[PDB]
Amino acid sequence: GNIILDLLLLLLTIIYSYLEALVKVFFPRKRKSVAGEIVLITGAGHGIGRWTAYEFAKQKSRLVLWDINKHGVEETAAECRKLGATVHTFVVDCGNREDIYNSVKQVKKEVGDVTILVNNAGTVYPADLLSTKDEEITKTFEINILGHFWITKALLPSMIKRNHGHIVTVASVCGHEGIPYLIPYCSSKFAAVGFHRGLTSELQALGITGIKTSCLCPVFVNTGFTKNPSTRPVLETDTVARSLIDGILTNKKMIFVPSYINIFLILDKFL
Amino acid sequence: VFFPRKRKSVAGEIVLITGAGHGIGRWTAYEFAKQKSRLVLWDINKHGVEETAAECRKLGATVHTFVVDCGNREDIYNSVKQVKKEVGDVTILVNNAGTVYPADLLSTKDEEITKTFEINILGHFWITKALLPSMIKRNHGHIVTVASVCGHEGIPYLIPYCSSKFAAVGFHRGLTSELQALGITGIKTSCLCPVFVNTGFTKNPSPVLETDTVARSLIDGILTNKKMIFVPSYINIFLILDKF
Ligand SMILES: NC(=O)c1ccc[n+]([C@@H]2O[C@H](COP(=O)([O-])OP(=O)(O)OC[C@H]3O[C@@H](n4cnc5c(N)ncnc54)[C@H](O)[C@@H]3O)[C@@H](O)[C@H]2O)c1
Ligand SMILES: NC(=O)c1ccc[n+]([C@@H]2O[C@H](COP(=O)([O-])OP(=O)(O)OC[C@H]3O[C@@H](n4cnc5c(N)ncnc54)[C@H](O)[C@@H]3O)[C@@H](O)[C@H]2O)c1
Ligand SMILES: Cn1cc2c(C(=O)O)ccc(NS(=O)(=O)c3ccc(OCC4CCC4)c(Cl)c3)c2n1
Repeated sequence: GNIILDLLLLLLTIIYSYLEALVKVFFPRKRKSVAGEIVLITGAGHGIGRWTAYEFAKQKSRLVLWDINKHGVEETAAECRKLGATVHTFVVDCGNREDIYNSVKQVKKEVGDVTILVNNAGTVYPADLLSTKDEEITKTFEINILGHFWITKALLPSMIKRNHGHIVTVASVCGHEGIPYLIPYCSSKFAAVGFHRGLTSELQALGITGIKTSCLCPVFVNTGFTKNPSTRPVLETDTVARSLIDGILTNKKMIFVPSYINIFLILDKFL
Repeated sequence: VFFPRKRKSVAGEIVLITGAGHGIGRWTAYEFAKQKSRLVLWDINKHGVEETAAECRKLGATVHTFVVDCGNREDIYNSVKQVKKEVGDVTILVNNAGTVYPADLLSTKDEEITKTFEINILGHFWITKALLPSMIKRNHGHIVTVASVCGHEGIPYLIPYCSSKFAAVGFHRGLTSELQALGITGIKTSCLCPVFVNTGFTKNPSPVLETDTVARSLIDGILTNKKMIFVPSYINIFLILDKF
């Protein structure tokens, strides 16, 4: 019975589909080049991080990959090398502040000064507020938003000198609206969306032009991060990476995946 | 305006208010004392929270104070057991407490960022997590998350603060959706989102509201069970225009 009312939403998503693809062709945004840039990607051992390193390797960039999974990040670097990119990896606990700072100095003593940051890394512990463990909540924030500050903080001094960079904050639709069982996770993803919103307002207020900001906000991505989605599309690992590579190149502030989820958030502010 | 929202009574309820030694917290305890509530105040400032309780007592309310570091998890849990061994089971929570360290991302201290999150959102999980089971049992409560317009859109110099306030607005939104998904009706949620309030929290504004005006907006939003208490109410249409 509920499927009858659901066709109104289905018609508006196909309405946005032709409308968005018409703007991407009729009056399209200026695509830039990321060739020879120092692109650091945290959580690049699998999924959205792994396929972002594949997309940057296609653009002829200088990759630096960070992860806790030594094997996973090494295998991503292996397939990024098989594309022609210069790739150098480091096993970094992207939630630990003293490890991040320790590895930033090794990045400058080996690769140089990072010019593009991809704060992809994340952790999820799906449970109701009363069954979630305190350690899980702490680890959620430590990786999803606290860690974003230390990476951003250690690379921004150099991007400020050169007035050239790009801070990519990878968050989810759980940064625009909360879902059940993921309250600690949604709270951290909302914080990530606000950190990019404040970074964008403060970069602008300080006269900084050269440093752009992009925020990836997709729905369920088939990566194994969780088991099944929360509500009745499941984006693929590679489809999301193509959306992120295309959003960084046009310098878009909010990369919604799939884009129509912007009109759904508009309708939320009408009760 | 024509047929406006149903105002409820909060008389005889157990209202816990964190960060109630001054400003938005102090004037919320004054407004609840007017509503004839049983009050419980938490703060790090022993003198400030005792003086709020003193003026709340001079109104007729029964106020009990506890000096609690509302950012420390083991202190919060330790004091929740003292709240149940003295007052009883809390029925209304006011997550007011907050800390701000106004600076650019490169001049902010790491300790400041840590303390920002520890008070503004990490602390909001432990107090709610410990007061929620009895509320769940009784199917009656109200979780008030005090956030700022820095939870809907980021401002310069307050990036660590805006990041935590956004998290508070999302915790409220996630809690709301999960409360609904689990069949719980009796537990309502309100989120206070005002602009610059003259309290001395921050030196200069980012209209500028007064200490007491914001407290009246919060007391009126809890009584009508409104999910988003924007102060002032029109700042909702300004956020709509931002997505254009
Ligand atoms: N997959 C989804 O359903 C989905 C949807 C929207 C947004 N996202 C966001 O994308 C990110 C990851 O998604 P995914 O599907 O690529 O996940 P994934 O589980 O496939 O891979 C994430 C990677 O992060 C790494 N990582 C985790 N904790 C780390 C830490 N402390 N230090 C360093 N590396 C660490 C893991 O080793 C892993 O390789 C998260 O920030 C998440 O919020 C995911
Ligand atoms: N005042 C504003 O400009 C403004 C605007 C919007 C939202 N807010 C929100 O209101 C809250 C406080 O605003 P205010 O004007 O009432 O502030 P205030 O500085 O006047 O008082 C805040 C109170 O919180 C207490 N507190 C701080 N850290 C604490 C801790 N670790 N444990 C226990 N108590 C602690 C302080 O002792 C103080 O009495 C914050 O959550 C803030 O984000 C304030
Ligand atoms: C368990 N689990 C983890 C998920 C993650 C993740 O781990 O990041 C992201 C999305 C999920 N669910 S979803 O894809 O079904 C979905 C679709 C649409 C949405 O919102 C649509 C908008 C907001 C109102 C209209 C939203 Cl919030 C969610 C997830 N489910």
